[PDB]
Amino acid sequence: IQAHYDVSDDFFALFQDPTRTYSCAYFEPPELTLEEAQYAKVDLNLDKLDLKPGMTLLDIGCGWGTTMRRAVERFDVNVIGLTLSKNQHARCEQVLASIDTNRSRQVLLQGWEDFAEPVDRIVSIEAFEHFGHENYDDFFKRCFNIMPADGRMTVQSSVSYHPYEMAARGKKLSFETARFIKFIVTEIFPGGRLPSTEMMVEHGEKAGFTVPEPLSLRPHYIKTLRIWGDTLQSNKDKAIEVTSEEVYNRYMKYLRGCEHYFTDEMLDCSLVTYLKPGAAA
Ligand SMILES: C[S@@+](CC[C@H](N)C(=O)[O-])C[C@H]1O[C@@H](n2cnc3c(N)ncnc32)[C@H](O)[C@@H]1O
Repeated sequence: IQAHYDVSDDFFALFQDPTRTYSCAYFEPPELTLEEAQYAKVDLNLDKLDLKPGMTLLDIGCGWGTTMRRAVERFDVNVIGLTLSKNQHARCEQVLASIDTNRSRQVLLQGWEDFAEPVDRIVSIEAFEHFGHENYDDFFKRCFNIMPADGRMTVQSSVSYHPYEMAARGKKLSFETARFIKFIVTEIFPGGRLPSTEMMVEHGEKAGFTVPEPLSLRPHYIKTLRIWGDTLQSNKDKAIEVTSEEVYNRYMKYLRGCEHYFTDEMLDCSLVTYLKPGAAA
């Protein structure tokens, strides 16, 4: 039933930039194109990790391979990617195999639940919303355990607020946001659950990480979603012929709706850094 909501790489290409990044971009400086801003976001995350030549970076939820390839090119690291999409696995294999490097590059069709190999640093961009609340302690424990004494990880994720925090903004908007979030986690990312920033932080701490102040990316997601939404709309006829009127309308509701709730400050997007006790200063 969650399989009813699988969509082809054809469709995503009709709103995403040529890197095929499916996550909040970083418009610093403000005038960057979406493509440039996606590279800036990858850099934003990678720069937090204290990566040195010859380390192994794990990317959990590696999408179509851009983050891994950028890490190899910039940092001369080995890379391992995990994805649960067979399509993304295939594209990543092609992206990774054709990098001019001596470093090791591997993409695995499996979840973090199944991965327990030593790595030096971890990046996870907008996969965390798929994991589910019940699995947070296990996720952070696993990340802590596979890393060395100086390990670091970044996790970028959309977030909501506790229903109490929301009801402070008025009951009407609070219930309407809760419904829209249920839509995201049913029709866009089936089986998902949006965390709060507080859950992301506290679960990391319980596992033993040091957690600095999270970075809010909300204004940047506003811009990202506007550009996505404008692109899909411009590509409407193509999108419908690639899929259906149903999928097109589904993604326009998601894109326009997310832009609206981020604007209204009912959603946020946090980039959280997790530092192990022996992490560099
Ligand atoms: C919204 S995409 C983000 C992809 C990429 N990080 C980016 O910024 O474009 C979500 C990714 O998370 C992956 N994913 C979901 N649950 C996962 C899990 N339990 N373990 C590993 N990957 C997972 C999906 O297969 C997909 O690659």
